Amino acid sequence: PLPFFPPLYLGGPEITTENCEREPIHIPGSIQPHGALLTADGHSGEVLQMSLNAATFLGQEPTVLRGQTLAALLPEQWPALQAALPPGCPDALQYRATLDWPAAGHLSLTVHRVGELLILEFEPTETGPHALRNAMFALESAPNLRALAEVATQTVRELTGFDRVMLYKFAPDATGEVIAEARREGLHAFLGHRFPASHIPAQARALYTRHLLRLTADTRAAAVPLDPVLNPQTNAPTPLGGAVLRATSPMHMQYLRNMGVGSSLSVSVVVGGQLWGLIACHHQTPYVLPPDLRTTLESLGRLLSLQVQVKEALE
Amino acid sequence: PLPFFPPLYLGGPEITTENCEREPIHIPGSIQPHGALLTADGHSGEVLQMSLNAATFLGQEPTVLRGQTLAALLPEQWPALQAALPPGCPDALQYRATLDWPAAGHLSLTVHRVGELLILEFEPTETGPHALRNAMFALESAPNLRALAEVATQTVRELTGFDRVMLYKFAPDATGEVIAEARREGLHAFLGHRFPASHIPAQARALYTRHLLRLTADTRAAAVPLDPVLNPQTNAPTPLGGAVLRATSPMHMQYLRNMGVGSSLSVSVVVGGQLWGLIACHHQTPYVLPPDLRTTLESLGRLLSLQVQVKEALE
Ligand SMILES: *C/C=C1/C(=C/c2[nH]c(/C=C3[NH+]=C(/C=C4\NC(=O)C(C=C)=C4C)C(C)=C\3CCC(=O)O)c(CCC(=O)O)c2C)NC(=O)[C@H]1C
Ligand SMILES: *C/C=C1/C(=C/c2[nH]c(/C=C3[NH+]=C(/C=C4\NC(=O)C(C=C)=C4C)C(C)=C\3CCC(=O)O)c(CCC(=O)O)c2C)NC(=O)[C@H]1C
Repeated sequence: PLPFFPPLYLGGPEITTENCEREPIHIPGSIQPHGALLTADGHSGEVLQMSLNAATFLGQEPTVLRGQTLAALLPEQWPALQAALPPGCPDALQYRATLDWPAAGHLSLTVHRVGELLILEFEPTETGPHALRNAMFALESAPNLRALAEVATQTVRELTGFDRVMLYKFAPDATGEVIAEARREGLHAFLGHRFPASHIPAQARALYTRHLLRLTADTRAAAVPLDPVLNPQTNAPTPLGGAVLRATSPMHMQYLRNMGVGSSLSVSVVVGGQLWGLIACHHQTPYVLPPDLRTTLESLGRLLSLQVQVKEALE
Repeated sequence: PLPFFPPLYLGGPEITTENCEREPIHIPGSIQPHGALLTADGHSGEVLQMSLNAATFLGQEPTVLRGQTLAALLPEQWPALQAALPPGCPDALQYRATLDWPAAGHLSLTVHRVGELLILEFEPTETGPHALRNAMFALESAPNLRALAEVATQTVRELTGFDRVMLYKFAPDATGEVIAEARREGLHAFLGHRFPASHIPAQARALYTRHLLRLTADTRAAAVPLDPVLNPQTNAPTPLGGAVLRATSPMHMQYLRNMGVGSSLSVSVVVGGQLWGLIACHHQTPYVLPPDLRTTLESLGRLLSLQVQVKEALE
């Protein structure tokens, strides 16, 4: 991947189709507005950054949260959080808990660690695992790779109710082909369609080998900045590749709108450490898939990755 | 597997260590007393058999339930149940729902189909899937088969709190070896111990390739008969291999008591359709693992089966 541009907030250049592989998608300095995000020092728990919308979810102003400790804000979770994510743990490891809040439903908390920084995501949440347990029989009995792909896309559609679910396989030249598709009756088919490599550029493919699920809940929603935008530990951008709330590339969001997609989600299929493909999902309207369903999709992605490796070895 | 004896209730011979591979463990005509079981006609939903304890869980006498329809007893579930388990579906496929009941907690319903018979299990139930999602990173990063086994047993112990969790690998001669073990501090180690094939006889190993989880919740609990004991559709024994509530072999329950085990559970590890091993769990006291945790263990068993196949292929 040819070197990243600075983000727009550090004076970087505008993105065009001539340089899109240089967009620093991992450090947008902003989040999707269906949740809130805090970052905190990994030893002290001092809150270092806050999404500007944090008052809507946490009930205190961003500027008042800044500098407070997670021991003060989350006294019941802090010791567990800190034990679960020790220094040097994988940046994909998550601590999850459910918090009570004044509004309807609960608040889901998801935390991961990058270097000395803890990144906390808060999202409102008002049958999946057992449905997945059941689907494993048909995934196992699938006779070959294409049959497995067909079962996988139908299974994902059943779990999620997404309008369209595709298995998008990368060729060695990074072009893609839709090798299986489950879709709502009425929808035009992408099955068999092939696409240039530019649609999922090299830096995206690299990120997707490390952090295996990403989404855009509402393809017209404006991003919410982090404040301060730079991590004070480093005076540098905050890596958000491990946060589902990370703001999506505006170039990709424009692609999705042009395609008539209101909500998008994909899960990586990783085989021998290489990005083999994506389970790629669309909805016609905005849709926040709940955290527990996302966890189910992650698990299915891992299972599918392994089955692909096993079915491919039959050849 | 050399042919089954009739069960004791059809005049079959007593089991000894000279003939234990002939015990008809799949048709004990009885269940474990921590739940209730009904069987029903697969088209009409007519209740055909009832565990003698059914009044404790369902609030009507076994003899009064007999002949009533699932449309009458479970009006909210029957159409979904019937659609989920059509004639000829795999006998391992499950329909699951949660029912309200007068006592504390809920009643978990699990249904599967064998031939023209639906078998319904009812058990009281008052973090697992996400913990499994997390453990998949360490299972993937395990460098080889033994390391994977070590991670798997620790993971299962963390999910369940079982006193002992072993990976019990079968050799080609059906003898076993404990190749990984996670256990409570203080417990004597079985790591590296080898055991004759007789401890898990051929009919058991065969059943365990078809129905991948089984348990004994309380190794001193008396079984509860089914009434009538024979399925009226067939005038023959009711196959219970697909029911976790199935009564355990008394010979095995005696083995467990002799070993100081109060509760036992295992999950099959199946590779290329062959029984490779078991995740074998013990608790020192009785323990009913909740249905949702069992589902998580099934999912882990499938994942582990695939990882074993992939790690073994590195050789
Ligand atoms: C010049 C840059 C472009 C570009 C950049 C871009 N694309 C992504 C991410 C995705 N693009 C995807 C492509 C498809 N989805 C489809 O449905 C089809 C065809 C039917 C295609 C070809 C997909 C699946 C992704 C992954 C994300 C998702 O699942 O929604 C990114 C990275 C986005 C991010 O994670 O922030 C970027 C920077 N796309 C272009 O088309 C050109 C203009
Ligand atoms: C003559 C017959 C015998 C016999 C029969 C028998 N055994 C089983 C099932 C199991 N036996 C197991 C063996 C072990 N568990 C351990 O912890 C160790 C060693 C540390 C061993 C060797 C296991 C794991 C099972 C599976 C069930 C479970 O997980 O609890 C059956 C079938 C039981 C059923 O499903 O109804 C039978 C009939 N066992 C003997 O020792 C001899 C006397």
